[PDB]
Amino acid sequence: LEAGPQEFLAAGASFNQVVTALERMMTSQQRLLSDISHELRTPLTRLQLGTALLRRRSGESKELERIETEAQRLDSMINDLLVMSRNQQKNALVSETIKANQLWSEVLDNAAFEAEQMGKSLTVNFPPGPWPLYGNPNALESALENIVRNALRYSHTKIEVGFAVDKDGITITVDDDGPGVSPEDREQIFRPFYRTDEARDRESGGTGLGLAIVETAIQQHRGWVKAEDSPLGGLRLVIWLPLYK
Amino acid sequence: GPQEFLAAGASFNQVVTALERMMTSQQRLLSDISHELRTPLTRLQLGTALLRRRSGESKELERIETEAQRLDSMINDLLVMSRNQQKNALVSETIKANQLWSEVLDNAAFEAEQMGKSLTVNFPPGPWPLYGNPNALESALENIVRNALRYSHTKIEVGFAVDKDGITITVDDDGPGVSPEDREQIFRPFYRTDEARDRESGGTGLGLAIVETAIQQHRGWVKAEDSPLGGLRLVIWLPLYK
Ligand SMILES: Nc1ncnc2c1ncn2[C@@H]1O[C@H](COP(=O)(O)OP(=O)(O)NP(=O)(O)O)[C@@H](O)[C@H]1O
Ligand SMILES: Nc1ncnc2c1ncn2[C@@H]1O[C@H](COP(=O)(O)OP(=O)(O)NP(=O)(O)O)[C@@H](O)[C@H]1O
Ligand SMILES: [Mg+2]
Ligand SMILES: [Mg+2]
Repeated sequence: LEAGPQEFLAAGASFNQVVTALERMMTSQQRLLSDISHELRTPLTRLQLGTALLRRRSGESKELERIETEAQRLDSMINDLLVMSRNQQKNALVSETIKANQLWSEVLDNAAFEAEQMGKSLTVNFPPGPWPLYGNPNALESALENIVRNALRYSHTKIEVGFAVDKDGITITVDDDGPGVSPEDREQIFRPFYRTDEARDRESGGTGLGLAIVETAIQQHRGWVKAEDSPLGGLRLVIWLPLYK
Repeated sequence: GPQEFLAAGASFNQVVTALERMMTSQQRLLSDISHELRTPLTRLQLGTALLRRRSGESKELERIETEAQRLDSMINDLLVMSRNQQKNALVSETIKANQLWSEVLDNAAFEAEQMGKSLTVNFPPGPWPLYGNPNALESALENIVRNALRYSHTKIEVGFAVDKDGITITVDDDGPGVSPEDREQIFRPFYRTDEARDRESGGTGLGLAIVETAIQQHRGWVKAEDSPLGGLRLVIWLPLYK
């Protein structure tokens, strides 16, 4: 009931208070991570001046090449971590009651514009309705956007999005006709910085935070995410989220 | 009583796993990012080790190794404080100003030397007692002097002053200033002036936000002013310890 307490503040309090206290925790977690990310950049710049000065004095080396490319990996990862941190900030975390159609229509309309430009096709098999959800709108927008933007990239010609409602919740299914993901990699694709060796060769995306942002948002929103085989031949991503009443 | 828990027409068992997954989601993300950052660093460190084996010790290699060691500690912090953020940031120890900021200043001189610029410490910190989080206060000065190294044209100056009440750190640069209007704005998170957004396309704007936060949490103050050197003056004031 106190000053800076857990969700175990849940003992007595309403569900609503319970999630705002979680957001209180989350906002500081996001501040910790963005603060550590920002600071990691400075020993890295100094380290990089060190490698530069060494290459000047004793020239190129197998060992120096390793140190330089590892330092470069770190730089990219820290950059995408701050790109995320920038975005997750910029909007206070406030869970509100929001209707599925309002929440995701803009995402889908913008995805259609992007697809049109790429020369690919986006089909919405069944659109979202005024289905009541409870959560942070920006996190859930981002959750769908990451999944459809990934699909616009890895698809060969077509993308498909499909909504389904029930007394218990909403089921969002995204499909692509591009290459899939081997069944083994389907569990790992949700890990931060996990890219398949096939996508690592492409070099047209971030360090691999997209699906990590997705898994986190959806679990925090009392739902689930799954990667499956798509009937279109590529990847199927299924989001399930509960209904609020 | 008040609004109880509702996910769907689900079992208590499903309610508890949903609840566990919901609350531990951000912790797990942060510990997973820490593990993933650690592996290129461990590789980097084996590279430095293999180089020291082949061509021995060097001033340059020593720099690479100590900077790699700084990274290791911060990656460890992310992991350690991921789980418990209980009441935000709550650790503090007694530290002396000279110990706290000497490394920052020595490293700033190395960076300045590389940039072709000059750093002058008009008066250095002494054994002046402070009480707070050392990393926050290190970072607080480092951000201000690293800012001064970037935006200065040729010179940077750092000056310490002590009194019965507190410590006053003054940082100056001969580069462009900041219009009086933007001087309040510059401390906001992810904010950069339109002048810096031209010089460098976009970029982070967390530096002075980390500064304002750390100094306020440590019961002090920060100020942006006109510098006698023609650029920007940043003044940190922090209280002394009982
Ligand atoms: N539709 C898809 N088709 C094929 N592979 C995919 C698809 N979506 C995701 N993946 C794989 O899953 C990995 C992790 O997804 P993700 O987190 O979005 O990384 P990313 O898209 O490459 N980069 P980023 O999202 O910008 O950080 C990718 O690197 C791919 O290997
Ligand atoms: N010493 C300085 N001289 C001139 N302008 C400055 C100085 N320090 C900060 N500024 C301005 O204030 C803005 C915000 O400061 P800051 O938070 O440190 O961001 P940043 O230096 O651009 N990036 P970063 O510190 O790496 O996150 C900068 O983008 C500059 O426009
Ligand atoms: Mg992605
Ligand atoms: Mg800065």
